[PDB]
Amino acid sequence: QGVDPPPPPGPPSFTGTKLVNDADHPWQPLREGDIRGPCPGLNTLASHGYLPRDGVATPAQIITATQEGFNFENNAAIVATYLGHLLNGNLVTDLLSIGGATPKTGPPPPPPAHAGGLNVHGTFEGDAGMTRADEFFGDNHSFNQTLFDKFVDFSNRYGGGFYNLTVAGELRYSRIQDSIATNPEFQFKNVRFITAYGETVFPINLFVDGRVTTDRKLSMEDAASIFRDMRFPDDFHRSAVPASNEGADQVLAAHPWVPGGNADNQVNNYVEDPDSADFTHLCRLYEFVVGSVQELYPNPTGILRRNLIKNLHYWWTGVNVAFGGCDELFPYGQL
Ligand SMILES: *[C@@H]1O[C@H](CO)[C@@H](O[C@@H]2O[C@H](CO)[C@@H](O[C@@H]3O[C@H](CO[C@H]4O[C@H](CO[C@H]5O[C@H](CO)[C@@H](O)[C@H](O)[C@@H]5O)[C@@H](O)[C@H](O[C@H]5O[C@H](CO)[C@@H](O)[C@H](O)[C@@H]5O)[C@@H]4O)[C@@H](O)[C@H](O[C@H]4O[C@H](CO)[C@@H](O)[C@H](O)[C@@H]4O)[C@@H]3O)[C@H](O)[C@H]2NC(C)=O)[C@H](O)[C@H]1NC(C)=O
Ligand SMILES: *[C@@H]1O[C@H](CO)[C@@H](O[C@@H]2O[C@H](CO)[C@@H](O[C@@H]3O[C@H](CO[C@H]4O[C@H](CO)[C@@H](O)[C@H](O)[C@@H]4O)[C@@H](O)[C@H](O[C@H]4O[C@H](CO)[C@@H](O)[C@H](O)[C@@H]4O)[C@@H]3O)[C@H](O)[C@H]2NC(C)=O)[C@H](O)[C@H]1NC(C)=O
Ligand code: HEM
Ligand SMILES: CCCCCCCCCCCC
Ligand SMILES: [Mg+2]
Repeated sequence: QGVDPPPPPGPPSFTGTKLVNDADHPWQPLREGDIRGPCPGLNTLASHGYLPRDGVATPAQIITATQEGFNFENNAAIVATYLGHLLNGNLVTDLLSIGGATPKTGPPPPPPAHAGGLNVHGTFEGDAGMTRADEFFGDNHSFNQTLFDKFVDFSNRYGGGFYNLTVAGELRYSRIQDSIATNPEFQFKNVRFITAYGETVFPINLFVDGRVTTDRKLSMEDAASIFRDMRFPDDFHRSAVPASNEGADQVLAAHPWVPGGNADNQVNNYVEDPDSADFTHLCRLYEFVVGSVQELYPNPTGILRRNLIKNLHYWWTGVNVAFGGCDELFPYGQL
């Protein structure tokens, strides 16, 4: 009949490095029904049992897992998790798929809401990923070896055979160029414009072993292990400090870029969007997403309305800190 959703966990008591690839969290292969998706972080956490191994979890479980497994910073975890949950999760059962649709999220919500998981393209997941192809080409969730080959190439060319901040700057730009030239539906605005810069530094800040204090750089063996196999490196120790998107500013600065997309269903036709969120206009992302939620839930009434109000508030608590102050919106009023 429904669940009453708890407020998000706070930061972990212990915030130092530790062994995360340990006896209680062994890698195991997929069973029938297990779900995986476009996030190598959540994928690895599920395949090591930090999340439920079936790849369906509550917001709270996702937050505690990203913190325990990788030392993802609390506010960043809140901002990402409730974004994903509002758009792609089931607010009544409080379950989110980290991939595509599954009966495991429970009785479906009223359309146009879907609870179709992080695979759903267009508002959250989008284009110019590092190891995933654009949705226009048919698969936005599976690892793509050709794209990983380019990851390797750019690491060879700019990072001495390792992935570092310099490589991220170059790879991010080049992937944008690839999508401009080949994808007539290419979008790079709003949520995607913000997430696309952070995602390129997560491998440096979170996938590099926490015992490495200087000259942080990711080997291709470790990259492959996480991005392709959903497996922590042997003896992997998480970041020694809570972390997220440190260095994303520098990635943008290496090749300044403006939100927009290919217009009129044609390649090599990128038009700027001046209304999109960007890095000096972050609250636009908040307002946009709240708009998107209204489109999904145009007139909720019961347990659903209640859980929407709570999840929206939860998200705001993170957004407010992360974005440096945003006026909370109340599209369904108060409880
Ligand atoms: C991601 O990973 C990559 C890959 O590892 C990593 O890249 C390193 O980046 C750092 C800097 O960002 C590099 O180190 C710097 O290299 C600068 C460029 O060096 C060239 O030019 C030097 C300057 O030459 C002067 O004199 C000659 C006359 O001899 C003249 O022609 C020139 O015009 C100029 O006036 C030159 O010395 C250097 O050649 C030396 O070194 C090579 C070895 O690379 C050797 O083979 C040569 O024989 C020679 O000894 C080269 O051609 C350099 O200018 C810069 O120096 C500054 O800093 C040092 C100390 O930090 C000071 O001593 C000095 O005052 C300078 O101000 C510095 O050394 C490094 O080489 C990169 N490594 C690689 C492999 O590319 C990224 O940093 C990583 N990213 C992140 C974010 O971590
Ligand atoms: C793994 O991921 C890769 C990368 O995303 C996928 O490969 C891409 O597949 C698409 C679809 O076939 C390719 O798109 C086509 O590209 C043509 C241009 O490509 C050349 O130029 C680029 C560099 O600019 C080179 O990298 C590339 O090797 C080529 O030499 C376009 O001309 C095509 O356009 C036509 O169709 C569109 C859509 O209908 C129209 O809008 C156009 O007007 C035109 O008629 C087209 O966009 C793309 O090039 C591929 N990239 C690479 C590097 O391979 C894999 O399919 C994916 N596969 C899996 C599952 O592993
Ligand atoms: C906390 C909740 C999280 C959510 C909801 C989430 C969601 C997502 C989604 C939807 C994508 C795909 C983006 C796209 O294609 O546009 C993605 C990509 C990514 N995520 Fe996560 N993520 C989370 C946490 C993490 C953590 C903790 C890490 C690292 C440890 C991480 C690393 C990545 C990376 C590297 C990518 C890019 C993959 C690629 O482009 O090849 N994420 N995430
Ligand atoms: C892969 C997870 C994406 C991170 C969360 C989306 C919003 C970005 C917040 C950081 C602002 C600089
Ligand atoms: Mg993508």
